[PDB]
Amino acid sequence: DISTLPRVKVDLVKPPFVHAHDQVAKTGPRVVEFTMTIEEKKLVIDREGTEIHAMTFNGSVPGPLMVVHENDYVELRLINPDTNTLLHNIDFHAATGALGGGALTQVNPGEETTLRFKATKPGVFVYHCAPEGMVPWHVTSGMNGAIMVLPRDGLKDEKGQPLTYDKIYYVGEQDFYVPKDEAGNYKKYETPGEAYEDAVKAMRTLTPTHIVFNGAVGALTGDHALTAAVGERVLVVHSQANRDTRPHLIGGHGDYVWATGKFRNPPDLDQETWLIPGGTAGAAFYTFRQPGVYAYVNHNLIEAFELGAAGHFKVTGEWNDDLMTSVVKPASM
Amino acid sequence: DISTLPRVKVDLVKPPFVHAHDQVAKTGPRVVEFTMTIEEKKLVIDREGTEIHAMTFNGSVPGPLMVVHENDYVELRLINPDTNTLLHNIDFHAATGALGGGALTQVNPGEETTLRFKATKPGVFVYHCAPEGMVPWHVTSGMNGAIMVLPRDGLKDEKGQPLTYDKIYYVGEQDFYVPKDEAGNYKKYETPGEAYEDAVKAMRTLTPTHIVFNGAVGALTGDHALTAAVGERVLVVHSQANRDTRPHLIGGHGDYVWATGKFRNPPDLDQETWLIPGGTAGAAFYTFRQPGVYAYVNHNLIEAFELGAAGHFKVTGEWNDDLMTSVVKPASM
Amino acid sequence: DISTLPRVKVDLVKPPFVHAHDQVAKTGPRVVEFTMTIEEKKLVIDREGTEIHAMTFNGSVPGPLMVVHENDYVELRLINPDTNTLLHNIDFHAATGALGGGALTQVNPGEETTLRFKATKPGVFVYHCAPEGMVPWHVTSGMNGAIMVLPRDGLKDEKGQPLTYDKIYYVGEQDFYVPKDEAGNYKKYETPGEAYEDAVKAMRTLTPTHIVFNGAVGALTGDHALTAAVGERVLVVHSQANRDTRPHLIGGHGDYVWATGKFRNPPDLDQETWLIPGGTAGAAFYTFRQPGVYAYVNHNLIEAFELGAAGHFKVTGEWNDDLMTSVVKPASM
Ligand SMILES: [Cu+2]
Ligand SMILES: [Cu+2]
Ligand SMILES: [Cu+2]
Ligand SMILES: [Cu+2]
Ligand SMILES: [Cu+2]
Ligand SMILES: [Cu+2]
Repeated sequence: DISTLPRVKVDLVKPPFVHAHDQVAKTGPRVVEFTMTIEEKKLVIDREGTEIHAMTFNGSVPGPLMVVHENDYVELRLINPDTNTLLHNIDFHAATGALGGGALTQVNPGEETTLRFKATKPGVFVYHCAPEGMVPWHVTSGMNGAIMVLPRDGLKDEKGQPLTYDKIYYVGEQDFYVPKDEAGNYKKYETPGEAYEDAVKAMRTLTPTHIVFNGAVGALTGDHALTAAVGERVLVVHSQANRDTRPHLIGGHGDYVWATGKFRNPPDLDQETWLIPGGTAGAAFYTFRQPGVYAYVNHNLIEAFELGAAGHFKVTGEWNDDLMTSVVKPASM
Repeated sequence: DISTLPRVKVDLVKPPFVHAHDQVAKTGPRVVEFTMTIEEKKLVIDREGTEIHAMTFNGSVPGPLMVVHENDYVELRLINPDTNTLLHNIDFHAATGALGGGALTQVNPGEETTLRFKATKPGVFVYHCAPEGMVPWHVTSGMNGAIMVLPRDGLKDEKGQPLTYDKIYYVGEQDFYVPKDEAGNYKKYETPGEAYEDAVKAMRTLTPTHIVFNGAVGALTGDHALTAAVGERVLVVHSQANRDTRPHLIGGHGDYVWATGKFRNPPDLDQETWLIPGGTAGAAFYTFRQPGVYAYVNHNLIEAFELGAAGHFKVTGEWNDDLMTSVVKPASM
Repeated sequence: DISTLPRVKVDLVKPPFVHAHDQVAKTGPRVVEFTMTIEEKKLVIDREGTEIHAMTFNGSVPGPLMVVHENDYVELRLINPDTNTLLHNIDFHAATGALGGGALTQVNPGEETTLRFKATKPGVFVYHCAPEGMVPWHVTSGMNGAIMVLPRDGLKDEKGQPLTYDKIYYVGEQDFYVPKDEAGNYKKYETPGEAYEDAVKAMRTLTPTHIVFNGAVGALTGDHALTAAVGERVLVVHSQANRDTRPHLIGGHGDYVWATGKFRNPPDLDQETWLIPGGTAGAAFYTFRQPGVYAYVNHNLIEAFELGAAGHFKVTGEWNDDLMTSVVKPASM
């Protein structure tokens, strides 16, 4: 049976970008093959030069977004090169059995493995490393991403009418817990293992030191802001593998939102802000109507503006005065 | 076009009360005009006399609830008198473009401005101050309120049948982060600017020192409890601009609840408790069936009973023994 | 009227197990009688021997799950024996009036009382102790449980088709706040009253020291794991009386989930993780398709793996290679 199915290999891209795919399936079920390489590396996460030992899927935080269709088979080749120091694995919330695949994918440095699972449920799911005994440490070190399982006939609104996006971006939100000394300065370590003991004490406080989008404070700002034009329909996938978040598009809305990200449920309409539970991926669809800069944020404003959970969208087009206008510009009373 | 529309001026009232309005629109689209004055002031928030420098819209925490209908135009005149010390602005989650209006409304002390926006989506939304670089500080100092955009034909249940409330109250929940000395006593400052540096460190802990309804511990209790009678349908609008909350009416339920507050979605039925994400306003409708005192609370009971998130409802009418009755009054075994 | 109704007495069982009942009602409305005895006792909650003074309903944390049908009358006899030291009461979120029954059930040691209330709304609700002035202290000491009010015709899916479970388990999640000394070691006390003052300071930090299922770290693991077989439909009721949680079944899904637990609402489909607000009970239905061990967890992985919020399910049956298979077992590159 599987023997007889067609197979296509897909090369992943760096977040916030997503690999090429079809919204509405043009072929029947296939075996979609992906390859990911584990990369343990130093990453500076803020302006002051704070550095951490990140554990990544393909060198990025978050790992890349995989896109398949309902009932396709996902075949993943996972490589943990000998240059790494730790054992890793992968658990797909999209999969059924063996701890999402975690129990079948344990690889020490120098090993690789190939897992296959059937994508039976449509929606966006989280995938993350989960080694027995060090689960939270690997997850909060940036070792998580997401996979989107699109219905074979694309997305639909609450009335069952088609929703087609022109652009899609993937925003992975990460909570970090950097160990501190007595005065409050962040610690620095030589290898991941040296950090271990302190990492555990830092996590138990339940208070992140940083909460960032795409691995660093300011990662999606300035020259890296997400782009769009007035009239374009944009799908924004957002994941949080360990902690709750509440996305909000400043100056806009989530016209159609699947906060818990499962496509067999009708979406929520006109959301100002929505709650994505830790350990979940959600998706919001919106059509831009005004040009300018928009701030995309986690709406606990301290987490957004003090801790790093903020990104930008710079949109082009003509301003619509019917929607909004300054009647009297700021001036002396 | 707008030139030709009728205009009505509306005078706002102090929360928990709401200005007069029609549920079902009796006229066509209008330009609804409001005026708000910014007031920086000292406020004692608890029993022990803890004082803070509140930044308010119209002198209250939360700012007043504005009520309009879908497709009306909201025209707001914002005044920042010369007696204030800081720059402020306003961002409406209900609006489209320019950061909800934040980028078009920056006024220094002594200035005013007039913004107009079209209310295209029905529901309850949050509005708040959001000056570049000091967003969380202004929001957590009480500078936020809400606006309700009612469908032109009023509220409806999941089956599309009309829901008419007899009373409406607005509950604004506020998380405060008062700076403390080494022993844990709260600090006091002369002006808002003197507090700034410490405020930022207090917020980063992510742990509020107080969480209150209507600006103070006990604000909605005793002589200030909300009132109703058995048989009255009450709509309770609740907002939280920065942090999640989970409202609950002790001894009652939320018969119809729009937890994320957007009226084009059918409401959730018979809720015991519901989650309102930080940066959102929600609404719950209930019909009183029993008389007596009810406690309205944020259901993290530590936040409610230790931190200040608790209010009362005292309802009049006849007791119904079919619903509840004490068969054997407390007595010695 | 009530005089004329039939009455059945039901003996409760220890969580995670549930007392015998009918899903679809075979008789008409009845007066269902229950008896609960309050038990103040020492409980060691972790591996290191940390001990607390738990306040329980029937000797367990959580208290037992009561199951009735919509429109039955619940008659509870509550006994607070003279061996206890504190005043207690009970508030049912399922009931209407008198603070859920809290104001009608105050019993000092040596007293008992009998309350009756009509179960007008279907769903799973939380019930908990709530004495004026010490509400959070009694709740966070383990004094809470849940009650399920089933529709007279059983559970249904979003299309109104019947959902019948073969097994049902009750998982009560508890956040504990154990006082610590300067070095971080947990304190020990002789009686509940001796703990009081310190308990209040510990709770105000808003950071639990332990978050457990069924009263202790590891309570639902090893020889106590929940059991099932491939093909069995399992309903898992989960409650959290004070704090938000986000359940997740590792290696599985929530096929039908009522996150806020009210049965008149259609369930959410294919959830990976769902949010249950503090002060609420929810229910998830799932059909096992793969054998093996599954970890049932609160998906903030620090709370799950560091703090104690983790349990197991060991399921029997044949492995399905179509759903999942290891194509290449972990080996040297
Ligand atoms: Cu790993
Ligand atoms: Cu997971
Ligand atoms: Cu301001
Ligand atoms: Cu905002
Ligand atoms: Cu008690
Ligand atoms: Cu309660």
